[PDB]
Amino acid sequence: GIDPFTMLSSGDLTSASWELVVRVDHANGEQQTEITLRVSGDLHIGGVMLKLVEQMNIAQDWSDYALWWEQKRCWLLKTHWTLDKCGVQADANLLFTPQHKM
Repeated sequence: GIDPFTMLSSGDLTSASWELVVRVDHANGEQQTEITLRVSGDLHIGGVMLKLVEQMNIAQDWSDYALWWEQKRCWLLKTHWTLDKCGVQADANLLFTPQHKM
């Protein structure tokens, strides 16, 4: 037997990797950067956050950066959670903007 449907664990691996467009909204209002990362869903938010910074590679202080979900109006602060766990997939637009610390 052995089926990939029974309550996970022996079902889904990571084959489902979809490209997510993240629009980087720079907190200075200088420019927006459209970065496309192909994620496997099992990628946790914190990892995506790091990849954005690496993609632009800009010499400015990202005092406090995170993801802004446009279609839900919410800040991704569940970095310990995955994309699939949060519920954010390629069907949604994702904005990367610094919450600019306190």
